[PDB]
Amino acid sequence: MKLEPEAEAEPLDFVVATEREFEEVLAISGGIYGGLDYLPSRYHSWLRDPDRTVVLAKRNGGVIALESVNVIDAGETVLVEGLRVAPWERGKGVAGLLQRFCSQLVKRQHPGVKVARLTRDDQLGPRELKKYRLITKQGILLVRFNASALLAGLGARLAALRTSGTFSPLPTEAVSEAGGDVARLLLSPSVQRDVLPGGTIIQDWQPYRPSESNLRLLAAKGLEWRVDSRARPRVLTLCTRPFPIPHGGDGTWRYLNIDAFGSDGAQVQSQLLWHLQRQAPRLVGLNVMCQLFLEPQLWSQLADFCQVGLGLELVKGYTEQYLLEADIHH
Ligand SMILES: CC(C)(COP(=O)(O)OP(=O)(O)OC[C@H]1O[C@@H](n2cnc3c(N)ncnc32)[C@H](O)[C@@H]1OP(=O)(O)O)[C@@H](O)C(=O)NCCC(=O)NCCS
Ligand SMILES: CCCCCCCCCCCCCC(=O)N[C@@H](Cc1cnc[nH]1)C(=O)O
Repeated sequence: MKLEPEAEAEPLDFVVATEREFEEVLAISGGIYGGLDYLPSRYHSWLRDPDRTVVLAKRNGGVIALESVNVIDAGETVLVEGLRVAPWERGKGVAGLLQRFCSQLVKRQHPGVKVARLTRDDQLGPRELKKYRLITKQGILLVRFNASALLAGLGARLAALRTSGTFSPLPTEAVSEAGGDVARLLLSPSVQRDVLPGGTIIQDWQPYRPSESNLRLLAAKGLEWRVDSRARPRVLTLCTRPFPIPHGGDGTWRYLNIDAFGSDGAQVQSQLLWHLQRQAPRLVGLNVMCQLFLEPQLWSQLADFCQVGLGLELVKGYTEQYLLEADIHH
């Protein structure tokens, strides 16, 4: 005897998101990432991405879940983002059904995609470690501060650290994307082997293989870069322009994401400081969640520098960003 497919009293309808559903999507997104959800600020931009499909699950005509798929890596990879189910619909298998629908959609619409990729900060259990390959992992440092408070006291803090011999910023070098410097770094095999984590660029949780096609995607985002030495690169940092996040409920918070690649902690310190100096003036009057992704063995050094040296508040303890990959057809 076979198992008969059983019907649901209220079947799910899967549809492509439009701008009209924005408010219903916010209504399912309360509390996500403790207020660091990017989707409020990014939803409308997602609707314009030519290789992205944003899928909504609906029950009785109302949105109850969302998942985005975006084809990258010259057609070989689908990046899965934003998976969420309304709190009043969780624990029923909705995320599973949505994932199953998006898997069918990708295979139908993008038959050349070979792998799925995603980033994830929850601990990998047996089931998870069985289904995915771990490409790489970065440590996550999350600190917060009032930008005007940082601006007022930073100079004096730096002077105290210099006078005491505790810290003086090491020289860093300019990186111009328009002038070709980013391509020279990211298309270098030695940079890919020795600097990038798992040979991968991670930018604001989004993984990219280091290729010309992906560099075009990065160049449209207005990133800022810094390096220790263009001639002999060992530490490369990438700052994503800050954007509003729902934390605090009051509109005063911005999210500043910095990805750091390489093993020299002193250079990560000096480059972090450079990015903070570049970004903080435009953030006067606002509050900042600053999240730095870096090689794990540097976390403690950077946490101390941020807290004690720079007077920023540590939001939480150590966690990790996992980059995971699975074959599409198994
Ligand atoms: C994560 C989230 C989307 C799950 O939605 P859900 O409908 O409750 O998940 P399901 O009921 O289908 O599955 C529950 C369990 O099944 C397990 N599971 C195993 N395989 C699964 C699969 N293919 N699909 C779904 N769940 C699976 C998971 O371990 C999951 O664990 P959990 O109870 O801790 O969530 C939901 O908790 C949420 O919206 N969180 C806020 C946003 C967020 O954190 N998203 C994840 C970012 S990577
Ligand atoms: C389903 C299609 C077939 C492929 C099979 C793979 C299934 C993967 C399921 C879900 C993966 C989770 C994706 C996600 O949500 N990543 C976070 C990262 C993040 C950003 N800021 C904080 N965290 C995000 O984009 O929000």
